[PDB]
Amino acid sequence: SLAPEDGSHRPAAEPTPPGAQPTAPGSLKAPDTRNEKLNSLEDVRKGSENYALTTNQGVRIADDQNSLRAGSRGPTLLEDFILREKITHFDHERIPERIVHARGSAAHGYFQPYKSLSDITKADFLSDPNKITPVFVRFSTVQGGAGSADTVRDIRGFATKFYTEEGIFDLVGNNTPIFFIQDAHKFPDFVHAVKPEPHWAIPQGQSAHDTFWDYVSLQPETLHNVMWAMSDRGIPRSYRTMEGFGIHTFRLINAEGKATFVRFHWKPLAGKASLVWDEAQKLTGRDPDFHRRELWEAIEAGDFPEYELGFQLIPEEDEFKFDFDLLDPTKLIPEELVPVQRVGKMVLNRNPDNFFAENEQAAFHPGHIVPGLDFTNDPLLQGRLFSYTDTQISRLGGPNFHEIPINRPTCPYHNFQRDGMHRMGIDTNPANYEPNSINDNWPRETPPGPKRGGFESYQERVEGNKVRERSPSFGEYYSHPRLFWLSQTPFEQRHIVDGFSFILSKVVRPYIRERVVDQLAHIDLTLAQAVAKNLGIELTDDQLNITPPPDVNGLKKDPSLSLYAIPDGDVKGRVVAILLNDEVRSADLLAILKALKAKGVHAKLLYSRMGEVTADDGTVLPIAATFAGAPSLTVDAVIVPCGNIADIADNGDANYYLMEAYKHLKPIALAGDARKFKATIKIADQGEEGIVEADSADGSFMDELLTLMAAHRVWSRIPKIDKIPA
Amino acid sequence: SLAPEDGSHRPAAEPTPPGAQPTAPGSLKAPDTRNEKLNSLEDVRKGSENYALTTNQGVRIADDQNSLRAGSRGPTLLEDFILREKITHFDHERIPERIVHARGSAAHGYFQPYKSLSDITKADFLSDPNKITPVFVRFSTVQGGAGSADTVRDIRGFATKFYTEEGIFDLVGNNTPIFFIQDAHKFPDFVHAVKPEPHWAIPQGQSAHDTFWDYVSLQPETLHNVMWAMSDRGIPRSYRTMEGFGIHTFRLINAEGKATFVRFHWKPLAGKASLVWDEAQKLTGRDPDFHRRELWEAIEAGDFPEYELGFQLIPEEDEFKFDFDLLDPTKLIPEELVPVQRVGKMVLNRNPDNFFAENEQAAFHPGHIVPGLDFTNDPLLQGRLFSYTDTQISRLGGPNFHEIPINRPTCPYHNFQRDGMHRMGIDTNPANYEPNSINDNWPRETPPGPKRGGFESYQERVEGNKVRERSPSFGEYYSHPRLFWLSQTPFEQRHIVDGFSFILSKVVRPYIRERVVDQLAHIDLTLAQAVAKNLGIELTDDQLNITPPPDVNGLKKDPSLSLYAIPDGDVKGRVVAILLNDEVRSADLLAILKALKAKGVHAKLLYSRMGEVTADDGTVLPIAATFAGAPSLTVDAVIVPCGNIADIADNGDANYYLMEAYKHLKPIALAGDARKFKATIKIADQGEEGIVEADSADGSFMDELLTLMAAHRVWSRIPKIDKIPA
Amino acid sequence: SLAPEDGSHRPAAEPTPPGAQPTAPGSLKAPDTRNEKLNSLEDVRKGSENYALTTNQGVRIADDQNSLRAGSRGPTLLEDFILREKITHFDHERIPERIVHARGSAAHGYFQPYKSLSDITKADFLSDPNKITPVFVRFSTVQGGAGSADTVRDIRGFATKFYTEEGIFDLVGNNTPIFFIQDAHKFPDFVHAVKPEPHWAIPQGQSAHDTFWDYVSLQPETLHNVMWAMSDRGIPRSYRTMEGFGIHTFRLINAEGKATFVRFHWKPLAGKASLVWDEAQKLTGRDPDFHRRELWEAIEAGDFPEYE
Amino acid sequence: ISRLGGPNFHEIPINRPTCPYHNFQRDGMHRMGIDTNPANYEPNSINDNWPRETPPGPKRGGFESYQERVEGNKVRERSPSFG
Ligand code: HEM
Ligand code: HEM
Ligand code: HEM
Repeated sequence: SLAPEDGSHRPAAEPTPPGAQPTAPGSLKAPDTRNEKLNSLEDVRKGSENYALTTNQGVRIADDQNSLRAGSRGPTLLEDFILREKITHFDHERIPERIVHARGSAAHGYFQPYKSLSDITKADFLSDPNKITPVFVRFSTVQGGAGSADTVRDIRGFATKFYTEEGIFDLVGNNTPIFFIQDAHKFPDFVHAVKPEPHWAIPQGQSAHDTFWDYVSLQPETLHNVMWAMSDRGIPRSYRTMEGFGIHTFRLINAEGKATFVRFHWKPLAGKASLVWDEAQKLTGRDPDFHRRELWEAIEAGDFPEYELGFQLIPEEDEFKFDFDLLDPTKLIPEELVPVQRVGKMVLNRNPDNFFAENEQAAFHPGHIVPGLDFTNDPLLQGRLFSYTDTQISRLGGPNFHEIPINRPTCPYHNFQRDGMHRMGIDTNPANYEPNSINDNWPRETPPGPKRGGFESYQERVEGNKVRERSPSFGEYYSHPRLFWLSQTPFEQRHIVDGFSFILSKVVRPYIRERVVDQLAHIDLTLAQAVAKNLGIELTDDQLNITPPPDVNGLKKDPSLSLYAIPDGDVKGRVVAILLNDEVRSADLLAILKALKAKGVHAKLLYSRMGEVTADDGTVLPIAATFAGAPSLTVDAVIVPCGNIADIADNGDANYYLMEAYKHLKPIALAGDARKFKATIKIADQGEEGIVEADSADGSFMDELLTLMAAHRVWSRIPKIDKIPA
Repeated sequence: SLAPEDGSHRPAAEPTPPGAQPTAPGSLKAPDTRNEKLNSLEDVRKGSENYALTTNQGVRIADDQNSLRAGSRGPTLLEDFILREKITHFDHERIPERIVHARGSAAHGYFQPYKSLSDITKADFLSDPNKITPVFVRFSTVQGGAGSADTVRDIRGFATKFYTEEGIFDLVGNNTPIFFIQDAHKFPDFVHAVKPEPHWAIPQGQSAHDTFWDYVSLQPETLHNVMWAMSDRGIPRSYRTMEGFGIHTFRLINAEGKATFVRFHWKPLAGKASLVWDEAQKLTGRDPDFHRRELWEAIEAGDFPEYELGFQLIPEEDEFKFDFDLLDPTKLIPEELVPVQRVGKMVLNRNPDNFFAENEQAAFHPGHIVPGLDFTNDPLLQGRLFSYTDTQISRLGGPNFHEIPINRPTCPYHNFQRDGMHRMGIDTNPANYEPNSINDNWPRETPPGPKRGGFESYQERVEGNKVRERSPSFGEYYSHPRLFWLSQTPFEQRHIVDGFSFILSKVVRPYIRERVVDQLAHIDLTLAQAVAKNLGIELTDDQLNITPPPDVNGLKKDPSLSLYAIPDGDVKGRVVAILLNDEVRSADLLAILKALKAKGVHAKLLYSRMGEVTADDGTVLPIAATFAGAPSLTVDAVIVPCGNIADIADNGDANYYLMEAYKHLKPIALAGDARKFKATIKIADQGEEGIVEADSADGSFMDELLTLMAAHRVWSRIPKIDKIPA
Repeated sequence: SLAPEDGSHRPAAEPTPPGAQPTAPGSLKAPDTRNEKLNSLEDVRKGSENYALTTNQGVRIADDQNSLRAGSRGPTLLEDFILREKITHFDHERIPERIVHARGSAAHGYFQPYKSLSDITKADFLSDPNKITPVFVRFSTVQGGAGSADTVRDIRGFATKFYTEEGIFDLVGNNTPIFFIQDAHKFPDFVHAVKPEPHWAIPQGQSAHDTFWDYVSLQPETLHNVMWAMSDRGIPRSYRTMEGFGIHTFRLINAEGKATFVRFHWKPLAGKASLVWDEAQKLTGRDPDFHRRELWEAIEAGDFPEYE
Repeated sequence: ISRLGGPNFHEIPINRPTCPYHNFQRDGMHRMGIDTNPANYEPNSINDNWPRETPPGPKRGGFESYQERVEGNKVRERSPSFG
């Protein structure tokens, strides 16, 4: 038998910290985590243990190692149906990846409201706090292929499928509150410009190329989302630590028929946190699956991703009360003007069993609404409603994609639609049309109503000529980018400048760089000059003279637009690298591990080889990874306990570990003779804010380090990192 | 509520004769008819009564009569996701039809062996007479599309899927015991020659065109199956009244590893019966769905199609004992040489619920065998094994077609195949490869053995060089055609001559007709002369002198090759037209209807209009159809009861009804004054064989009519019909 | 050589009456008949005479009569790439038929206006009586599949693709001047009710069944087109002898921007003529390809279908 | 067949031979080539059997497999020489 005697092949079916066990299909890892959607998938889950290997026709296979041949050195025979079924299935495994958002990672969970919303919406899923709705959520990047890296600079997708009692609602959002373009007719142009260029299909997962910046320079409506992408919002630490937005204004409709405009928000209960660029880019090379891994291992540990759903609500009479058009998806609604009302909480608590069957095949579409919601005339939303139904026809093979298990509603569905490729449902209705007498008109229409009623559009007044024309109210491009800029902390503004500077340096045609700097000068001169200086460009007098755009309804900043201005840090689910030596001070390691456990912070024990080392008191410590195998890129903070520090003092890899973490603004803590490493990061004898140092690891050394971790990164260190060659 | 208040819209859920009630889905017509496969389809059967109409996402629809528009006379809006989901699904309802056998009709049933065959085969489904195997059978024509007519002249397909406990076994046969060609490499040539011609796509459902006979004239191997297609075997009365054959020699393998050669047969328990050509061709116009309809209505009546499986068995030591090669699919094995041993019984006892989902998506493939069976080197079989797997990947949309509910095994299936379009099964196995340790190598290979073993091929010796070469043993083309011809009755030989004569008359290029006639002269000079005379062709002295091919192992005829030489008539399930008048003798009608009921023979009451007529004694007679609506083509015999004959005596439709029935050799019975119709069909005063006549329908009138019905048709009338203008 | 000595295997490349010669591909039957669209298809026309038989990769085949096997009575070998290519292509011949109007018959031709219509429309194809526009036209039935019969009782389609200098215009019409239903939302209902019923897939090519009349009886907007279908309009003699209509009101827009409402009509220059029902129905059995054949043969004879 | 959408992938321009190709195969999704041969089968007489098979030869001949000797039983077995 091939499994090891000791049973160490099999992960424990209990939550465990990252790296402690091999990861596993969600139903094997967490068999008692259930919701109505996960339970309904039971009819299609297939096991394996104790079953005979068969063909797809149920024929048991005797020899799965050899083709059938004429003699054991002879030709393969065409009658080998076993070989050919197995190779045919393999030959046809792939399906088209998504046209955008092809790279994505997904989990099961549930949603529950905090109170009934029946005064604003008759949506059944929001009617009662004890109504639990299963969800399936997929997070994604935008530009790269399904095989591209996770920690690129990109917008991120945040798509949620609610399996409600009155239908599937998909909330298909992103991690920034606006889009790049105004009208869906432009989407193939913008997407072509950002995707790999058509001659040579370079670059992957990057906007750092001429075509993108050509389009941006000629389409200033893109400048607002460009500012977000260039900020640290473009490189989140985790899907758990980014915001989500629906972007468009939609409508809530109550049982009285009153419409309220809404924009949707997701607020991360782990707080907001992003990488820095150098770290992000390096992480695409050292772990291109970092975000997929982080999400799966968080759920396996019980560090469930949690988000609060939020609504910005604007009465119908206030449609024209702002400086910008509510229908314009390049404009955000500042939370200073319209606060976010917190409406419920979503928890993602179970990984899929099979990536392909549940994540790759999942189909989300913003036109999947339910009674109690309605659309608006936002012209980007309007065109999206067409695109998602259409693309699913080729990507998923035909018009029965709703019968793919992950996409099936959990509520009833009955109608007169029939056939299509890979039809699963076998209809018994004598009628396949209505009106019909032969089945007494079943299934029947249902009038709209306050609950379980049929869908009826809000009777919005339409008045105008049939025109292909952009609303003049959408023609203002610079005041939102300026508001976002002025709402950033000084360090966030510096990262924006550096984002633009690094990227535009990779544009080959210099006039495109100059055209973009000209657009920046319409937003903010300080920004425009700081980017220009890095590109060797000089602003003209005309450019130094452009009048700033106006404030937004009297606002010259909104701190809700910054990642870091208002503290919201949570250390639960973060990870620290502990750099070991061959006789660790065991009292340091006890203290550290204890303090980390108390806050839900994981640790990884690192050394120069695998296996184990022995602590001063004889404790055997198991090594998780090498210095070079689990780089500082992958952790939040680094601790070096006392002991035989000469063992690692001259280890290039250990030195570099600390140089890299320092450069990336991560908290570092040094105990006892570990303080010899201060030399490598150039720290004055008297200490520096963000380096924790003491004679040993006592309770106070840990409180200080965990305080640095709650603030995420040590922004005050930025002017000091220039001198470190890392 | 649109249903009539009397509930007449819904058919009774109990057996009823053809036409008595509207037809229905099999689970609503016969809910208590169950088998293991029909029970396993419960998970995908969808009802309808009492359910709300929804989108495929489960959203209730309020108004399924209107698109969303800006104003009730305004333009339709892109945001109507309900209109677009409904039209998108409709727009994608069609899938490719089968490349051959596109037109076919199917039903569910079950099979049981009469005794255990474990001495000759370890096949589980043949191991125990109390083992019931569910089946799904599809009957088909070969050339025409899925919308072509049923009663064309063509070979028929007879495909049976056995859902066994050790795997699906598909026995994919035809209604003749040989095929047209020897090696699969020719199959696209042959099928292209018989299909509609490629410039204009004509003719549908017919071999009566130049390309077919061009290929035949140049490929004498085809002549044997051509003889059968030109005979009345090419125009079966019903799928219930044709034979089936697997054509190829296969092997049975027993638990001791002994191989026995086998050819598969199905014998129709209802007997063998065919139409005549003019009737068949007329019926393609008046009811192009006649065989589909007859199959479905026989099942709803309780007249279940029954067939007996039988095997012709030949020991391995006797492979070379015949004048023909066992591996040559253009050669039959005469039952006089190798008798068919009865093996078991198949009953088809339930119709599908949804034709598309179950019939159209069904996939049969002769490579689907189970342990206990194996292949031989028949070069036509060997190529089929490649084709069915391949075609199904495009027809059914991908490699997961075994997950379509009709195709699923009822036994366990587990393996390491993953993904593909339309993937339903969600695999939870940690491993997707073997050998593996992480799942202790499950699912595991199973050694071969007497029961529940893995499949291993019979270790047949192969010896020879890699060649593209036809075996010289296959190089004989005329002896089997001659054996078939000499085995037919004189009236069957007349119909074969008429078959060739009518069909070659449609070949436009006369030299092709002359080439076919020359091939006939190598089969039998009497056949060749009779066909030449009809075509205005004179055989040359050379042709008159071709020597006949040899007898087949000493045989000069085998009566098992004729439809009619050995009586096997069965009247149950047949149908008689009764031509009413406005004052029917009610005592005639009582005697006629009860005698037919007692033998399971159906009746259809016909008149010149719909509604009712009233018999001499006041009995109200409900009319099934008019004389034009339900022509004689659709019944087996015609009865005219006494009454007011002058009512119908001058009705051109009634007279022509009898003229057509008479021409087509059907029994006709005339009571009382109905004898006045003797002048219409030119019957002598003292009467003639095949016309039943009496003063009333009492005494022996119905027994005499039923005796004629058991003989099927009045062959003795053939020389009398040439004169009547019908 | 397999052809007969006298050359009678090959139809004359001149106009001939129906039945005088075997029918043939248009470019072989009428090589001097050309238009801009027929010429443009030259890049993809493939001949055959004097060429070697090859795989799709251009490899010449020596023996197209046999699979590769180990001995001449032995098993077929997986390395036979010639057999597998030929059988792969055959196995993948079919594509889905059209959801409606799956049975149809088509020909090439040309159009030209009698006079410029520039007062009412700027459409370039209507701008000059001497500017000829190629067309491709398909006629069809509605309900039956691609292999159903021609002379059923049904509405007929009349679809014309005009290959204009300013883009393709498709006029996709039928042979009666109205449709059965008012709103496209109901089309899948109406089509389902007319098509073969879902349990047993019967009847083909026929509205003579319960579901269709159930729908009609509950949707009186259907009655107009039902009248046309029940008249001898439902059974035309030929596609040359029926009317065509676009059904919907469309607009014409001239250079000054003026809109005029328009309905489109085709008038058959051969006249209007239909079968009688007993004839139509028997002809579905004796020649289910009657209209397809009659159209192709009229064109081979020089009796070109003409419409106004 | 599934990656490139059907059996006519040799007609996608990059995959096309530059040398002649002619046979009796027809149809399939995405069919570009418009065949004018009156026959779509062989042997035929109606187009004098063209396009025709070609015997093997030193240049420009038909493909024939090398006539390697095959001898053994039908087995699913690795050759011991591979172990
Ligand atoms: C506010 C603007 C938009 C946002 C927030 C948005 C968000 C997303 C997200 C999150 C996904 C990935 C869903 C998944 O995980 O499977 C997605 C996929 C997609 N988006 Fe959008 N998108 C926007 C605009 C558009 C526009 C204007 C179009 C086209 C008109 C479009 C067409 C698509 C298509 C074709 C896919 C692939 C869907 C699939 O294959 O199932 N997107 N988008
Ligand atoms: C003894 C000779 C043969 C018999 C008895 C036979 C019988 C049949 C039958 C009954 C069907 C229809 C199964 C159904 O109802 O779905 C069928 C379909 C098929 N046949 Fe065969 N056949 C023969 C030879 C061949 C050969 C030589 C090839 C190709 C090498 C072939 C390729 C096909 C294909 C592609 C289909 C359609 C299968 C599908 O789409 O699922 N047939 N044949
Ligand atoms: C005025 C009413 C209509 C007329 C005159 C009409 C006419 C036709 C004709 C002549 C064709 C066949 C074109 C060809 O030869 O390939 C066709 C195909 C079709 N029709 Fe319409 N039709 C009408 C209404 C509709 C409606 C309301 C819909 C759906 C909303 C529709 C959907 C289709 C579809 C899906 C096809 C198949 C087209 C293809 O596969 O290329 N038809 N129709």
